[PDB]
Amino acid sequence: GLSDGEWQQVLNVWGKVEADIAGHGQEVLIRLFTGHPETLEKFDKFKHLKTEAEMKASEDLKKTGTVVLTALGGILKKKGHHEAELKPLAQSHATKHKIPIKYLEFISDAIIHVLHSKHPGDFGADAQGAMTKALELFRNDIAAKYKELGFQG
Ligand code: HEM
Repeated sequence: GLSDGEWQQVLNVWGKVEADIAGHGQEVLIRLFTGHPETLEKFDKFKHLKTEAEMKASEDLKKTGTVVLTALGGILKKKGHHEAELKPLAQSHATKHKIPIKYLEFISDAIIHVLHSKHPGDFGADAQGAMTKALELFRNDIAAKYKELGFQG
């Protein structure tokens, strides 16, 4: 999917996320949830939050933030050689959580948003381009598995 120059960009940008996984993961989910509230309904432990302060105030959300971005970071470091770590991911989001691939689109957008926000001016045009394709690759490999399963919705 990507060139090596491009993976290079991806991994350079991921290095900013690794300096504060917890803080980045928090703001990614908050951006996802405040923007697309129907997404909050896919989590029974976040059902209760109703405001963004409460969200910001939840330590559990930070925890969930760290799990999601730790797992993502592990896939990105495989430079597209992720059949092994994505299958399980794809199977559980489809059969167990029942996550439409649109929500995966939404968080992909939420990551890009958050990176600009926390790093205004040092998330260059090339960087945005390498990162965007990486997330698209991710999402595409998941949609193929969703298709197998007929996870129609
Ligand atoms: C960037 C893409 C994402 C990654 C890497 C990711 C990763 C993970 C991981 C590692 C887990 C725990 C292990 C498992 O259940 O497989 C998890 C659970 C879960 N994910 Fe995802 N996830 C992503 C996107 C989403 C999105 C977009 C939603 C819904 C809007 C979502 C909803 C859930 C739910 C409901 C659980 C179970 C939560 C709990 O009770 O702990 N995930 N995810």
